[PDB]
Amino acid sequence: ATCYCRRGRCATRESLSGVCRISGRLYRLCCR
Amino acid sequence: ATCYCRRGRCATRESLSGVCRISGRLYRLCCR
Repeated sequence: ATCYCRRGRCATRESLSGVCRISGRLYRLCCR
Repeated sequence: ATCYCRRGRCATRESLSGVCRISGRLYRLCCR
């Protein structure tokens, strides 16, 4: 898989698969 | 599965399942 750490909702083909924390801040983990 | 984006190796109890990407950074995607 390749996932993207996003602050906005996941892309249309992505699934929310968890969270990332980067510089203290949570991001959506969006995977395909 | 519970997945984490890691700067180092995946935990012994996790599997390398891909990468996590944001602008400027790459991480291992590590899943259980």
